[PDB]
Amino acid sequence: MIPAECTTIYNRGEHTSGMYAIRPSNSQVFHVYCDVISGSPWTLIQHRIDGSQNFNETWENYKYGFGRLDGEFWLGLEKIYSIVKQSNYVLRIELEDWKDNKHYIEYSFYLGNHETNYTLHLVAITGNVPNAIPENKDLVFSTWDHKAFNCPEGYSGGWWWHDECGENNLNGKYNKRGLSWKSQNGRLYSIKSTKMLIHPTD
Amino acid sequence: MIPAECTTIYNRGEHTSGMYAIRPSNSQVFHVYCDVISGSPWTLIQHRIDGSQNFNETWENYKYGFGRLDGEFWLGLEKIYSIVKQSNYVLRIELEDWKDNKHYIEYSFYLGNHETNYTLHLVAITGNVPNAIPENKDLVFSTWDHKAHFNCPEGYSGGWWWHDECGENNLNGKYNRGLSWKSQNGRLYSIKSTKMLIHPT
Amino acid sequence: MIPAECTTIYNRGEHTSGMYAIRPSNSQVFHVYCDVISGSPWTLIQHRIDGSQNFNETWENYKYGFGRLDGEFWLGLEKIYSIVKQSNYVLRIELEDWKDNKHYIEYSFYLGNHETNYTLHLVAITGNVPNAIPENKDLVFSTWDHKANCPEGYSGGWWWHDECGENNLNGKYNGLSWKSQNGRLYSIKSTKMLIHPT
Repeated sequence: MIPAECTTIYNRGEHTSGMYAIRPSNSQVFHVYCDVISGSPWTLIQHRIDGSQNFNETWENYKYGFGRLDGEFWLGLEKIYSIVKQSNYVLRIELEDWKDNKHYIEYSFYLGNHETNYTLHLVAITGNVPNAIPENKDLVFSTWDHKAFNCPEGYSGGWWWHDECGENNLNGKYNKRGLSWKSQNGRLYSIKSTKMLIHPTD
Repeated sequence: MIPAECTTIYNRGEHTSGMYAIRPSNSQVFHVYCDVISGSPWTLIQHRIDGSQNFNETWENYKYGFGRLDGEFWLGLEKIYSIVKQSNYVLRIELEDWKDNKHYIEYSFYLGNHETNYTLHLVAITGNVPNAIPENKDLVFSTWDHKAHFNCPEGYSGGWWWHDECGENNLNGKYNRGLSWKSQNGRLYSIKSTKMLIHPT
Repeated sequence: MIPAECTTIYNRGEHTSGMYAIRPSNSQVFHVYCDVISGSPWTLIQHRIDGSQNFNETWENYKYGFGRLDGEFWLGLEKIYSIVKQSNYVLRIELEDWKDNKHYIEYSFYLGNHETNYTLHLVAITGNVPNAIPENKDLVFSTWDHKANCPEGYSGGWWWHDECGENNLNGKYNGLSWKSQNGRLYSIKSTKMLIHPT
C-alpha cells in the first residue's frame, strides 16, 4: 500500500518532485526525494550544491544516510540497495559546472549487497558528457575508515573504485573549486553541483 | 482522517507553511504546498520564481501536474478540481514585480470538470491592482497541443484559460521581462514571481 | 505508526535532517524539522536565516507557531510543551555570526504550561560561548500584545526575567544580539534552537 519507490509514486498520480515516504520490499519505511525529469520519475540518491555538507563520512553513515533531504545528502547504501536489490536499474548523473552548463550521463547498473561492499557494475548508455567511471568492472565502495590499492582521489569521501582509479569522485572533497570529473580522453570538468538519480529498467 | 485541504490542516493546529499530504473527497492522496499568508491558510496551485521551469507543457501535464512543490510548479487541473468541487473557493493571484512590490487580486470562482476542458468562471472581489482576466465568462483552458475558439497572442505558450477577449493575463506564459499583466484600461505590470492560491469561502 | 519525536525517527533509521510528521501523546499530528547534529537527532524549534520572517508575532501565533519549517520558523509553545511536558529536556542554542563562525551552548531545562505563561527554567551545561540568559530563574514569556519589562523585548516573543540582557533570539532582525552582561557583544546572523530528551 505504501509505494515501493518513486516510479510507483509517479504512476499513482504524484507527478511533482519532492519528498515522499517509500517502503521497498523487506524494508522499513523511509523518505526519499523523488525527482521528475522531463516527465519520467527518478529516485534522487545523492545531491550536492555548495559544499556545506561534509561528505567525508564514516562507513556507517555512508551505509545508513547523511545530510538533508531538502539540500545536500547521501541516501544511504543500505537504502539504495533496498530499492535496487537484484534488479537492473538506470543511473543518471547530472553535473553542473561553474559556468552553469548542465551535463548528464546515464548508465545501466547492477548493485551488490553489503557483503560485496556494495559492488557497482556500470555500462554507459547515453549522455552529453564523456564517461569518467570505468565500465564493465566491479567497483568496490570505500570510505576513509573502511578501505577495500587505495586510489589517490579516494582520500576523502565514500565512492566506488577499481585499480584504474580516476578523477570521478562526486562524493569527494568540495574545495573552498568544487568537484572534478575527468573523462577517459583527458578533459577535466570543474563541477559545482551534482545529482545522482536512479529508476528501474522496467 | 487525512485532511481534505490546507484550511483543514491549519484548523487542526498546523500553522506553518510547507508541503503536506491531503486527500480531497473521493480522491487519491496527493501532496500540496500549504501557504499561510497573514494568518490565513491557502493551498498553492502554482508558483513561478525565476522561470527556470518550462511552463509550455502538454495538456496531459497541465491536467496531472508538473514541477517541484518546493519551487516552481503547477498542481494540475484534475487535482485543483478535486479540491474545489467539494465546496466554494476564493482564488488569490499574487504578483511580484522587479522592484519587489507585491500586488494581489482575489476572485470568487467555480471550475468545471474535464468534460468542460476545466472551464473557469471568475468574479473579481478585491485587490490592489487592476484585474486583467475577463469576468463572468466561460474561460476555456488550452495548451500548445490542446486548443478548445480563437488563438490569443498571449496564449501561444503555456496552459491558460482564455476567452475571445484575450488580454495580457497568462501567468503560465513564456518567462522572459518575466511575465506580463495588464488590464485593458491600465498600464503594463512586469512580473518577476507569481503565486496562485485557493481556499474555501 | 506516527513517531512521537525526532529521536524515534532517527532510531528507526532515518538519519537525514528534514521535515517529518510526529505525534506526542495527547496531541494532534504536526510536522517538525529533525536536525541531525554529529550523529545525534534534535528537534528544531526555532530557526532564523536572514530576517525574512517577522518575529514580532502575536501571543496566539507564538503559542501555535509560525513560519516555514524548511526556513525561518517558530514551532509554537503549545507544540514545544507537547514534546517536553514535565520531563527534563536538553536545550541547545546554535549561534552563527556574520564572520561564518559557529557558537553553541547546551542547557538542562524544564518547562511550564500556558497558564504558567510557559515559564522556562534552565542551567547551562556546556558551550563554546558565554550564556546570556539568567540561569536557575523562572523566565516568563511575553509578546508585543501580551505582557506579564525589557527594552530588548519590545519586539518578538521571549522568556524574560528582571535581569533582561541582550539574549532575545526572537528579537528584531536588522542581525541579532547575544551579549552576557559586561561581556563581548556577539552580532548573530543566524540562530537555531534545538531540544532532545536526556
